[PDB]
Amino acid sequence: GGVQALSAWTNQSGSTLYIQSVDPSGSLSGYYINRAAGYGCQNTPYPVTGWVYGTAITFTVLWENATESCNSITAWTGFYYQGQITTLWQLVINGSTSTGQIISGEDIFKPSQQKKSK
Amino acid sequence: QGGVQALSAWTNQSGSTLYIQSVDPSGSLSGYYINRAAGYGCQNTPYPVTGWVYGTAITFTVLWENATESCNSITAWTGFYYQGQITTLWQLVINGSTSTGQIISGEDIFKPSQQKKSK
Amino acid sequence: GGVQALSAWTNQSGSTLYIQSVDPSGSLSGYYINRAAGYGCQNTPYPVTGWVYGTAITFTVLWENATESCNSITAWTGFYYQGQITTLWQLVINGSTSTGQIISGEDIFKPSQQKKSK
Amino acid sequence: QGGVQALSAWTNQSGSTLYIQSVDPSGSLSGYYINRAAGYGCQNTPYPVTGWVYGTAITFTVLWENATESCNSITAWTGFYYQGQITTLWQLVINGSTSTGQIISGEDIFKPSQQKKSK
Amino acid sequence: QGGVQALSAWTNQSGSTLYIQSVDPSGSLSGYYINRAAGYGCQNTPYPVTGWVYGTAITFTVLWENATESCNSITAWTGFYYQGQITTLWQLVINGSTSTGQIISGEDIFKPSQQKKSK
Amino acid sequence: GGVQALSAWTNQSGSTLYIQSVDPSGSLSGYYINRAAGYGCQNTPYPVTGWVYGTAITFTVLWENATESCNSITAWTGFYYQGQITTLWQLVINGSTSTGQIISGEDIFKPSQQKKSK
Ligand SMILES: O=C(O)CCCC[C@@H]1SC[C@@H]2NC(=O)N[C@@H]21
Ligand SMILES: O=C(O)CCCC[C@@H]1SC[C@@H]2NC(=O)N[C@@H]21
Ligand SMILES: O=C(O)CCCC[C@@H]1SC[C@@H]2NC(=O)N[C@@H]21
Ligand SMILES: O=C(O)CCCC[C@@H]1SC[C@@H]2NC(=O)N[C@@H]21
Ligand SMILES: O=C(O)CCCC[C@@H]1SC[C@@H]2NC(=O)N[C@@H]21
Ligand SMILES: O=C(O)CCCC[C@@H]1SC[C@@H]2NC(=O)N[C@@H]21
Repeated sequence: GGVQALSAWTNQSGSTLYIQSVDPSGSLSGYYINRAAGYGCQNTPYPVTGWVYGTAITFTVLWENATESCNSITAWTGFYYQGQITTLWQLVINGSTSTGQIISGEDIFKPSQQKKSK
Repeated sequence: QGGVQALSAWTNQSGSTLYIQSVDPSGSLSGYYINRAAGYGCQNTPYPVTGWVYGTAITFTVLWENATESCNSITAWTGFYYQGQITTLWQLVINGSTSTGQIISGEDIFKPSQQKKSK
Repeated sequence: GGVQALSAWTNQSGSTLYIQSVDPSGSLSGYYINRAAGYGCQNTPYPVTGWVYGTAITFTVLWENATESCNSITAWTGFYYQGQITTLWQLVINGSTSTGQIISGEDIFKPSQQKKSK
Repeated sequence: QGGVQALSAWTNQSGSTLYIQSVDPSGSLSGYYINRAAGYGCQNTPYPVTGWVYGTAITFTVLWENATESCNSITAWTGFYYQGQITTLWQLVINGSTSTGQIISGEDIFKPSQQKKSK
Repeated sequence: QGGVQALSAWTNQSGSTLYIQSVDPSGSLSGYYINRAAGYGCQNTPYPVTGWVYGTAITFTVLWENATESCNSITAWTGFYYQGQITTLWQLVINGSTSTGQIISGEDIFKPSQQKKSK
Repeated sequence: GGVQALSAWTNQSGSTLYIQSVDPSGSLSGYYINRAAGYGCQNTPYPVTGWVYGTAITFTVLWENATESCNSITAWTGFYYQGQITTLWQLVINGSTSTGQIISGEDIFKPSQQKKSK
């Protein structure tokens, strides 16, 4: 447990980051399920791009999937430290007109370990 | 326009959903499957899809390995868009198999889901 | 000899799968030469996408290259076992209207080993 | 057309420039940052950008590691195109950090640069 | 339209063929080469092409390594589409070379092949 | 020091190749800064694609970035030998009409090593 290729992280509001691939250049690829009260784009998967560099991570999701659109983007900035990813996020809405319309917060993502099945 | 687009979602009768994110010019298909089918591994979490669109023809395959749950298998669907529906035959192979007889068969019919473009 | 990145497999009807790349996520990339009596899209290369997971493999080719089109897609499902990939395939034709128009069969791909030259 | 295009370059007030090479259909953004900001590591060499465009919304993040100079950090900008300008808030995390308080904040306003299509 | 397209095939006078699968918006070229040139390694099997289109300008390079046969070399062509033809100069480098004098030169002229869109 | 993923090479005319990624198939990805007297498309980054195979390398840049266009492509062919990449390059201009309009030359790229900072 650093920040692995094929890891799953769940924040305090129930949402989950599926990192499926971190290539050698540090480039990240995954998808996000939002379960956060009061927000759109819940319960379906959206694509994640970002970067990893040691314990440092950025990732950003576009809120336009096949089932639902919220005309917005989020970008987390954060770090892996003692079994958690602690992040600060910023959310722009399309058509915004000042940095005052940008919404801010903090998510602490705790891991979930890989079950085997069938 | 109608048919198999980028940014289209399709739910089968077992309640599972194919999220098509992207179709290249190439034909290349990329997306997520969420499995919600009674009796199976790997439900309620999303898994990567690769495949191919060609008018109404479509293949797409899912690797059952994400970071919350793995099922040591791959499914490949093969099908066509016909009447506001995608009609597929699927085959499912389990890691370690030694006989084609161990490859499992089914049929899924995917109907378009409700795009709710609002916050 | 598992199912390798950079391997070449030739079925009973003479056709050949060139797997050039299997990334760590298991995602497969290659190209197919069809030599199967009675079929279109013979003797030129078509692109392959698929997945590998242990000895389990899917791959699918679109039958539209630069020289020739057959308005169809094939998808194999199969497994590596004692120096062979044994597969069942299904072929849709664009504009199909029932699952009865879908053609089925079995290919056993045997390997070929890498010659050095110049 | 105007707005956030493929093949558009944007210089902030510290004199740094975002080179946008490609926006997919997807929304996906790919490009280069050259940092020219007084006081920082990793100036005058280009670094990879990933991110996202959505009308006037835009995120983009830079990994400060190319082969001439590395700074053991990532920056993520978040912003919008408004009046022939992209207005961003950035956050910067250093490898090894243990407190959100160590994440650093700023604001960049990027104005379009001069495209000189000639040899 | 005519010129260097996606989904275009081009055979040179030695009988070899460039299969262009995809040109991005970017300019990026992706495809297969089959070498059919008397006297060489690596014939009759397909090899990956990367490169670049820019109106009538075009580079494209082939790595001579697929799973049936490898030749420990790379070829890079450089050329232009002019009169229903692509006219190229190629350079070929062998792994292990120590002198530019060991880089080999030729000229290929590729004429469009016959697209037979039927089953 | 072979030809690495994450290496930087600077030729005799001051230009620099940033190789950020060489995948296992040998496929190369990077970007070029031109500092060569008498040429367009100086001082900004252009995208590189190519191939590596032992000490053999090809790479090609399209001269169309966000800030400046020169309606041209270059392709180097060359090899790594005793801490240098020695190359021969060929430059086509869009709309060229004979192989006589194609410009030729030789670049010897010497390495630069990775500084740490902040
Ligand atoms: O409502 C929207 O515009 C799209 C969904 C936003 C969800 C936000 S992103 C930051 C925070 N973290 C979550 O897990 N959900 C919310
Ligand atoms: O190996 C497993 O059990 C997990 C994947 C199985 C889900 C199958 S795939 C075909 C069928 N159609 C669905 O919607 N789900 C099941
Ligand atoms: O005729 C077509 O529609 C396109 C070519 C189909 C070739 C099929 S795919 C399954 C089988 N395996 C081969 O090697 N060739 C045939
Ligand atoms: O870690 C470092 O010092 C190197 C990168 C810092 C450059 C920063 S990122 C945000 C700010 N805006 C710029 O244009 N450059 C600085
Ligand atoms: O190293 C080898 O011998 C295999 C590749 C050589 C094929 C060359 S590349 C340039 C020339 N043009 C062709 O059509 N084929 C040859
Ligand atoms: O002027 C142009 O058409 C675009 C820039 C060309 C620069 C050439 S490419 C070969 C040579 N090597 C360099 O470093 N610069 C020149």
